Amino acid sequence: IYVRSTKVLGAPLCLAAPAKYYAGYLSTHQLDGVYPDNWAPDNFHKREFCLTILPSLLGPRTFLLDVDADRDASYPLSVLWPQLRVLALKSRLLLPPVALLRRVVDPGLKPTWSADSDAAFRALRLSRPSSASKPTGFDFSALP
RNA sequence: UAUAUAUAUAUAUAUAUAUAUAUAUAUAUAUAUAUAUAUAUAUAUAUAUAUAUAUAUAUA
Repeated sequence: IYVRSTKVLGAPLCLAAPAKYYAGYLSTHQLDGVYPDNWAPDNFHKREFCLTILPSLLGPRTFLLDVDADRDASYPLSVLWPQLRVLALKSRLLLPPVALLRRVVDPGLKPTWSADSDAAFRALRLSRPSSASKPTGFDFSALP
């Protein structure tokens, strides 16, 4: 899409032309902000599940994750939480986080077909065998 | 009364000078616009040099 303003929503915003025309018409930080979009695209892959912060029409193949905790007050879309939750509630579309670990998805606890007794379910077994020599030998700000 | 000469005044004509007005041209100054050149600053691109990082190859 071709636009005449920076304040746009829904798609990555990049310059149509080389920077020489926009220079003077725009300033440094403004000219800087579009750089990732100037070469924006990256692929998306067809696995079993895909999480997303982008809302969508709740339906037979779309679910709302319920964590049973207060939202991020600073996160701009937290205001949508009530409307989304009630719509999911009235159609039984909430998913407790534990459901994600099962081989097949179902909203519920203590299902018949699964005893939910596996090392994957036991959160107490926190393990960190892998490594990448990364600068975060530990990130002491992240706490499980 | 007359003639001739000289001086002064007045009128008319012609020439020149000066002042004022109007038109035209040229020169100079000032302002504004446009173009070109040069200098300085900033941004972007390209080339070269130096430094640092990463990857790959070879040696120890």
